Amino acid sequence: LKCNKLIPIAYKTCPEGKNLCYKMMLASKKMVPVKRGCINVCPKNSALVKYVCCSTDRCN
Amino acid sequence: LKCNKLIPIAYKTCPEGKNLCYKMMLASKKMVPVKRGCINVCPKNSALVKYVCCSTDRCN
Repeated sequence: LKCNKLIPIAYKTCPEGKNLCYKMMLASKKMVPVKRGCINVCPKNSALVKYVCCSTDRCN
Repeated sequence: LKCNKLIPIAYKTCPEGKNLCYKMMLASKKMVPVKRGCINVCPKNSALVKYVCCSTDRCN
């Protein structure tokens, strides 16, 4: 699918096995995103590094 | 992991192998939750049914 990059005015198309989109935010205040892309599996949240996944074109 | 239920005033703890929280919504106009729970993997999005996964207590 199509997934947004850090500055989401741009997006990438995903390699096979990259069936998911995701956000990577730092708890440091309020979820400032620090990574955005295509993922295979939705990553588990750390105390400060949060992941939020979706499967629709440029949703992240 | 603690995940919210359909009516979010409630939440449930998840079994093992069920490491992420998720919201299941209908695309039919406003984005409306039809399911909420604990899950294995983040489910891929259908035309009409989207899913957003997270992993922090009661993030769904």
